[PDB]
Amino acid sequence: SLYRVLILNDDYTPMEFVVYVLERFFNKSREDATRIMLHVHQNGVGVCGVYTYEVAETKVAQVIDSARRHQHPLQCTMEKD
Repeated sequence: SLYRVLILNDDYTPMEFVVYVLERFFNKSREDATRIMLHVHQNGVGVCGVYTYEVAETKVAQVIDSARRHQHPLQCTMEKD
């Protein structure tokens, strides 16, 4: 059973940081990171990647840790895929 990692839109986190997160933690190409960031901006939520449960939890935690240490409120969660 695999799990999708999601990021949520907000009106505080810079677009460029979201792209950075997608490239750093989810192995996204520049183009794919840009498109996912924009999809989240437009739709409120988007999929970052799909992993086993414990790896998805790891990615969520790494994103939250990174975001808060960069002074951004970016929300990240996971759901069964």
